[PDB]
Formats: sequence, structure tokens, C-alpha cells
Amino acid sequence: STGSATTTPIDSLDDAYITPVQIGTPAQTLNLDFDTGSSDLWVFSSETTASEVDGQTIYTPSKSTTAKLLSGATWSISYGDGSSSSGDVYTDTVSVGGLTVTGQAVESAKKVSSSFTEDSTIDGLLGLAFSTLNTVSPTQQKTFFDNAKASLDSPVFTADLGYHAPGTYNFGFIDTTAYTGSITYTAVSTKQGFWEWTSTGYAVGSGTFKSTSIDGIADTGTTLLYLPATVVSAYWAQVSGAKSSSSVGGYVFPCSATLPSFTFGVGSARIVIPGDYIDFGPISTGSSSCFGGIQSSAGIGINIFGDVALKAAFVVFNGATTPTLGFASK
Repeated sequence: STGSATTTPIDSLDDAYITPVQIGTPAQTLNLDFDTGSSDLWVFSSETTASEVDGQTIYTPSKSTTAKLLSGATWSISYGDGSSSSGDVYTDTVSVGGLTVTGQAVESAKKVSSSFTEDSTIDGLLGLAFSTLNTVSPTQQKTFFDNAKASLDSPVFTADLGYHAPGTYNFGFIDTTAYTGSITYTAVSTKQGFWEWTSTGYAVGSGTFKSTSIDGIADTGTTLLYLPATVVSAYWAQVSGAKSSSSVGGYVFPCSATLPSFTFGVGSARIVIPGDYIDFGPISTGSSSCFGGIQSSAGIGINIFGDVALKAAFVVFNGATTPTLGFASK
């Protein structure tokens, strides 16, 4: 089997991407944030505290003839941005782009934090990291990909995120028309439950490539590119007027600037992030200070190849017995 679904930016900045997902019988279509940095499939639901729902589409398990309460199971998750959600669990039929999993754990939110309530465009998350990170207790549950893998033509999914444009998540096949050149594959460590890999270095603009190992995670659920302070300082030093602002929470730059590109290494290959992808717009409406798309990881504990980096590439998440990641230009 295979599946193919279009993913669409939620706003003009590409802050996140939503992908339609069919849950239950008859289908209830929710727009979920596919997140390769987490491993829970959770949704706004008929059980979510009413004051915490503000425009999202909800899953109502009582209207699904295939929903079954997973007795005793609860979940609770906290994300790197400080947001969180929790609730109980059903199993139900879940389909993505024509690919169907029966018995998928669908985690029904009883509570969500303010940032989820405030984002009416995201109806939940679909985790695509390794199932060892799944938060369901007392019986940990498998991700959609883990459940689908055996049925897939090939045990892979791919992320092809657009810049200010829709893109595609494919399951079970590699669309050889979706990228240029060849795909360069690189080793993955699953020891932290992430798609964790080591970039071979970076360049700023037309500058020379610096060979240096940068361990980080391929995370479709994170907007920006978080890298070591040395690397980020070298980037922003090439932008007149750019500075790190403690009050804003990161590097800002004059909105009048033209940003340089940023290149990261994948083995001997190179992925170029155009400068425009690094512009996240005014810090507040009407400001001439703009927020940078490359930020320090120093306070995170891990480097994060988020959407800013991933949308510059066609990315293969290879879930073979020994997982690997593949990157191609496009």
C-alpha cells in the first residue's frame, strides 16, 4: 500500500503545516500537524474542555462506529515550546491520503494548553518520531507509520514541505519526480526516539563550507532551524543590524535586509536554504524588526532541523530495520 496527502502552511509565514486525516466511520476529517519530533496522534475532541476549543474541528468518538475506548489508557505530553495536552485514548480507523490503519491509537484531548486553543487551524498532531516516545500509559502505543509500515510497499515516508506553498507527505514510496539530483542518505540514531542525524557542516551565503559535525533532529513539528550558538552567530554576523534580543527571544534583523542563504551538509552533499526562507517577518504587527529563522539551540539541549531547513529539501524518513534519513535538493 501507499498514501499521499497534501500538506498546507497554516499562515503566510509557514509557521506550521496541516494535513487532512480521516478518523473513524463515517470519516471525520481533521487537519493535523504531522510532527516527526513526537510520537502521539492526538486530537481536539468532544471531550476537550469547552473553553479550550476555539474554532478547531473536533473528533467525536461516539459518532464513529469503529471507535473503541482503550480502557484505562491516558496520555500527557509537553512540547519543546512549553505547550502541552492530555486526555484518554480510543482506537479507531485512521487514513492518510488513501492509506488506512485499523486500530490506531487516537489520543483524545481532555485538556490543551493556550497555544493550541489559540491556533484554530490545527486540530491535533500526528507524531512520526519513533514509538518509544509515545506517552500513552500504561500501555505505550504505536505511531501511524509504525502501524502502517508492514503494509507499505517500502517502509518509508517522505516530507516535501513547500515554501509559502503546499507540499506533500507520501507513505510507502519515493516519488522520483519530486526532487532533483540524487538522494543522499545518512545514518540515524534512535537512542533518543528522534530522527537524529549528524550534518557534516555549513556555509553562510557564498562563503566557504565549514566542515564540522552537527548532531540534530529532523523535526517537521518545529518551525525554525536551531543550531549551535557559534554557527548562528556566524550567520547573523553577515546581516547588517542583526542582533540577539533577550526581550524578543532570539535573533532579529532589519526587515529591510536581504538575507544570505544558509547551506547545511548531508554527507558530501549540500542543501541550500534560500535567504528568504529565513525571514519570519515583523516581531509585532507593523514593526521594522523582523524575526530570524535560524536561532540558537543553546537553551534547548539539542539542535533542531525544523521546517526552515526541511522545506529546502525532499526528505526521506527510511524506517527500515536500520533507519536512515535521505535528503535531496528539489
